[PDB]
Amino acid sequence: NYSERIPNNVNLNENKTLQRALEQWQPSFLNWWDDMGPENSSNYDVYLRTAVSVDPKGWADFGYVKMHDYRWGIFLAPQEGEKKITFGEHKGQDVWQEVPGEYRSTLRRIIVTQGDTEPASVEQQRHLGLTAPSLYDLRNLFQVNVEEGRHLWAMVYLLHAHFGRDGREEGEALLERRSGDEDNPRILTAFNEKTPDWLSFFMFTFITDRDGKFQLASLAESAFDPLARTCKFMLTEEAHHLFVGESGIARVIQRTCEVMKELGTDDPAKLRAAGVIDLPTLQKYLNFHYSVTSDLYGAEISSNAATYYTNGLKGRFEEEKIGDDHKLQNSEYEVMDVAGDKILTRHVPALSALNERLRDDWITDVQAGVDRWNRIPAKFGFDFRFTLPHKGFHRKIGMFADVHVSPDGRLISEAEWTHQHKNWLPTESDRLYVHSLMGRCLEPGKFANWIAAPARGINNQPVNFEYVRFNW
Ligand SMILES: CC(C)(COP(=O)(O)OP(=O)(O)OC[C@H]1O[C@@H](n2cnc3c(N)ncnc32)[C@H](O)[C@@H]1OP(=O)(O)O)[C@@H](O)C(=O)NCCC(=O)NCCSC(=O)c1ccccc1
Ligand SMILES: [Cl-]
Ligand SMILES: [Cl-]
Ligand SMILES: [Fe+3]
Ligand SMILES: [Fe+3]
Repeated sequence: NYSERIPNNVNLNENKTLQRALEQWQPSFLNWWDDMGPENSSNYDVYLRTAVSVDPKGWADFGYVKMHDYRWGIFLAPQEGEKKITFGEHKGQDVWQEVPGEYRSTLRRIIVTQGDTEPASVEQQRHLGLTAPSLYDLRNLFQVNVEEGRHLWAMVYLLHAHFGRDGREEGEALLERRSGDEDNPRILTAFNEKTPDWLSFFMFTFITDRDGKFQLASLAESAFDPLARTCKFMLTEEAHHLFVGESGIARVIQRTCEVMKELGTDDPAKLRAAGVIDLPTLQKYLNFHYSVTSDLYGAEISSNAATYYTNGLKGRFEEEKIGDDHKLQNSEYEVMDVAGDKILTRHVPALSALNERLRDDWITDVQAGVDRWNRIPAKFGFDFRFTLPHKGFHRKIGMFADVHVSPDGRLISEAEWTHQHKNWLPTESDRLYVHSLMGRCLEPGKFANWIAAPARGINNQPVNFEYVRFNW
């Protein structure tokens, strides 16, 4: 009987039924945010960006707000006159403003899946704030959290506007599942794991948000133009999430590098006696997050992924730049093949291999970031370089699900895996050591010993700016 205004650029107030249904959902979102959102944050004033438009020349306001009061809203890319579908059997036909009946349940399931990862990530990350290495980093965490939240609103809008009764019902159930719960877990495995320390947070935003970039880019070409327009704008916001992850780790590497030079050493035990995260341990964290995330792209060879492209529901990454016929009935793609005791390659029909193409696009983007990290050790004259493990290492989805592959690409026995994987994935004692460094640091402009200062602040504010005010 008091209803918050929902900001949007979709003219929500013109469609009273849709406005009332979303208002009916809002209090439940707020209840979920208060219980599963960032712990103890109810009174904090945080310096945050809030979307107020979709102009690529200034679409966000920056100012202090309490997160429970954050102005979540619905923002789609601008509609385009007579926009056409650009791939699949529907190529050249007009885009859709409502979902065709034959595609309803598939498109709904895609949209639900995407929506579910959003509150999941917040649930995984809600305790991080208590051990934040700086007010800068606490603010970045919170910004990622409020945006995760807006991405739930984004999908819930679509479910209500375009999927009828079950759409409403999906929206409620999106707040009823919980990451790691035994009875109602979240949908994807990776979104039921713990994010137990800030090193994992930075790797998750560097690597796992990037799956989000590539899935969202694929949906941004959807023939279902309301979904396309939603996803286009989500990609604009997700770029900052990828920067938090990439620069986080860069900053850890820098610090470790600094201490290697100052102590004149390489010895991990001496480096840990100084409270830095040694580069080989970092490499295991990269191995873990990379491999686990890679599974999210799905089976390398897939009939479903074929139908999603042919039917026009999900494009390829940067579909419009690709120089083929955008239908693919006579196209090929090269994938791996487990060939007895060897890993070989083989060509398969392109339509059947779309999940592998998207995985490969994602690998290339991760490698470009890893190349940028490796400038730091090079700067210092150190030999160490970060690498990506072979794509079959530590997989549970697809052709490698049942075998073991070492980071360097060898098929290995079950016993070689049990005795060697400690060199490749974080051990219990690695995880304990990383955890022992996680002390909160909250005075303006001070940074915990395990991570260097960032290059600049946020929204032209200084590095020492009071980015969270606590009202203790
Ligand atoms: C492409 C996927 C990912 C998977 O497609 P599907 O069709 O479901 O699966 P396939 O194409 O692999 O199916 C091939 C076949 O393999 C079968 N199979 C066997 N075992 C399994 C098994 N154990 N598990 C699964 N499948 C298994 C399967 O049944 C099928 O069998 P048949 O061939 O019929 O015999 C789809 O979910 C999609 O487009 N999602 C939308 C985008 C999305 O995910 N967005 C989230 C991005 S993150 C982000 O936003 C964010 C990040 C950080 C913070 C916040 C946010
Ligand atoms: Cl569904
Ligand atoms: Cl074996
Ligand atoms: Fe997101
Ligand atoms: Fe994100």
